[PDB]
Amino acid sequence: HMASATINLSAEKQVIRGFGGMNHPVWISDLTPQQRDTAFGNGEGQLGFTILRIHVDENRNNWSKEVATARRAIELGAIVSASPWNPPSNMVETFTRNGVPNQKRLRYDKYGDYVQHLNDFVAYMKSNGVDLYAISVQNEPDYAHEWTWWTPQEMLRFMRDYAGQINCRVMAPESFQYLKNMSDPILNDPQALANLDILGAHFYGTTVNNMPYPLFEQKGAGKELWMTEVYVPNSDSNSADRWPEALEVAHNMHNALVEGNFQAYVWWYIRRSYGPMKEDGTISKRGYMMAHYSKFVRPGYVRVDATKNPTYNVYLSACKNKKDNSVVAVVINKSTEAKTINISVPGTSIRKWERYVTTGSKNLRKESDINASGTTFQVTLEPQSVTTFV
Repeated sequence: HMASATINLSAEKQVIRGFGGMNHPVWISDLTPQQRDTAFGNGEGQLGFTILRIHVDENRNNWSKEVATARRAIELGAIVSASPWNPPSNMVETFTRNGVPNQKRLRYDKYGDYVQHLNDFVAYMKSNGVDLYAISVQNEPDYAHEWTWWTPQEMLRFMRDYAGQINCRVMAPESFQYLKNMSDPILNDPQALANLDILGAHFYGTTVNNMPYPLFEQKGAGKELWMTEVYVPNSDSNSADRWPEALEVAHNMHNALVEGNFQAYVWWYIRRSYGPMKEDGTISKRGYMMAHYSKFVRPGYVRVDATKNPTYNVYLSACKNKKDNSVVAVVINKSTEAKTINISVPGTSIRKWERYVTTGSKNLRKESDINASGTTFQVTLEPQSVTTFV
């Protein structure tokens, strides 16, 4: 009868870097002081985010707007990465792309000037107490109808010949859909690869079959792998509490971690009516989905091999804390029926798991402890739920 899963604590996969979202105090309102605490603290009623993404404004007169939120995030334990949408206008030119005129690209004679712009941003933020973890070449170079386009070859030239001059970790290429044609040239060129620090990708329309990346398994030693922007399954206004729709967020995170080996998962706007924090500053259902990972799977934990889909509609991931060999398992049950799983964790000394459960009617509710029979933990997952075992 009963479905089984095995967590193999000896089969280490990616080290987790963290989870978070975007602040954009030029396009929308900045996080307020209270919201910064809710986002980046890990106390009760807080999301436990450990990554803040910000934008690099084309107008340096806007850079000061980023500082208060970025400082507070770092103070609360987060790291900060920054992505540009456009270069300063004096470095851009127009061209026609696939018959559409007036599209923007970085002038070929301004690649060095663009390095200086990025370095100026890094230095400004450093002077203001914000030591950026990484800076990106371009947000969505391959979906730039409303910003600056880069072909795979333009991105390659920059990565190969210019990016080594950036005074920070370099992130690229942030394809809108993790399209490998944007990143393959970087990985296949030794100098471009040397100048890369973080392979960044977005997940808009990315299917599970497109989440593995064999070339990155081959060439990515010492590089980090970050999913730096998504919202799922939509950006509908006032959607963040929709249930069971919100389960798609947990499922997408599961997929990023287990199918994509991603070390970081970063939402779009943190505070938004379709985001993890609602406009009233409280956590949405979509936010609790994130929290099932972010509050528990802390930076430096390592994902381990575990049966990922032990029965239909059930999805399992597991990460280990190397300081004490404890484990955090996040288990999604999308079924309308309860599901009982026997989870084997050979070689663990752990004998008790605590658990926190979210459904349509409760958020991170602490439910009864699981007691192991030897190294096997039998669990029954409520319908349409997420459970974190710790």
